[PDB]
Amino acid sequence: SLSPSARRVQGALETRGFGHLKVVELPASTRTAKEAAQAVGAEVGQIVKSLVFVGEKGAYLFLVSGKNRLDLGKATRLVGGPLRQATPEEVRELTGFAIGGVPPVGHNTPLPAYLDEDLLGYPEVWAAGGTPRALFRATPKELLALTGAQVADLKEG
Ligand SMILES: Nc1ncnc2c1ncn2[C@@H]1O[C@H](COS(=O)(=O)NC(=O)[C@@H](N)CS)[C@@H](O)[C@H]1O
Repeated sequence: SLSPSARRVQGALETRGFGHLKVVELPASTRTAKEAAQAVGAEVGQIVKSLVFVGEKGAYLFLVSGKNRLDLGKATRLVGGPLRQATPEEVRELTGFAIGGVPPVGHNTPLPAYLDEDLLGYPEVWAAGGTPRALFRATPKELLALTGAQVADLKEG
């Protein structure tokens, strides 16, 4: 059913012990946080954007709520060294997925991660499932368990 990249994310959820979480590849786009929320009837804040930044020693994953903008200054202080937004080419090289479908798991390398503390305000959130049509629902606590992320104030607001 699922396209390869979506199947890759579903396989990662299964491998990590969260096989009860299901990737869906929908009849409406989920490319942007706005479209993803409309596709599943969620508030945009419940959508998880998985953003990749490149640092001096490696890359980092920032899981940001769809209602927030990642503050590069805050991210830089958290990592403790310079950071720059990954180009679409670097996103593909690093994660195995392309912009619009970057998931929080299943990458070529598990990236140290940070979770936007506002995601903890929702009982369930939806993260990308590997493609611009794929999402999976999970509780914020399950997302933390899946990524090992550290909770942080990431937003510009
Ligand atoms: N040209 C680009 N170069 C680098 N980053 C980009 C580019 N275009 C978009 N992005 C980044 O990728 C983000 C879009 O991916 S996202 O926020 O994680 N959202 C999604 O993947 C949706 N599927 C909802 S789950 C944009 O908000 C932006 O931070």
